[PDB]
Amino acid sequence: MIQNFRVYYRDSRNPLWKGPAKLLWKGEGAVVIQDNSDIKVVPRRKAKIIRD
Amino acid sequence: MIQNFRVYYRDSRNPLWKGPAKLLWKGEGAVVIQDNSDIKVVPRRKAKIIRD
Repeated sequence: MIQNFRVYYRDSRNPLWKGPAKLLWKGEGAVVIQDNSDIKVVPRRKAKIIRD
Repeated sequence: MIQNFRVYYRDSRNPLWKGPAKLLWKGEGAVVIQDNSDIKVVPRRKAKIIRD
């Protein structure tokens, strides 16, 4: 369903949103995305997916 | 491709393998699995997926 969607995520002690990570997984209330070489997971509530 | 595969994962300071978490994502060298209610990610090298 997805290919290249720019996902942005917030931070605990950081209000601003994080760069457009690479979409890897999107199911439950958490989303898995890669910022560069490492894969991170952030709650869907604190994340925002977008289309390139 | 997957439905209900029992995934086991090792730990840093723990040699033994962790319970059969729920399979959520499996792509790069990391695998996303849920132990109960929270979702965790462990390197494929330190993980082992299995069929129920």
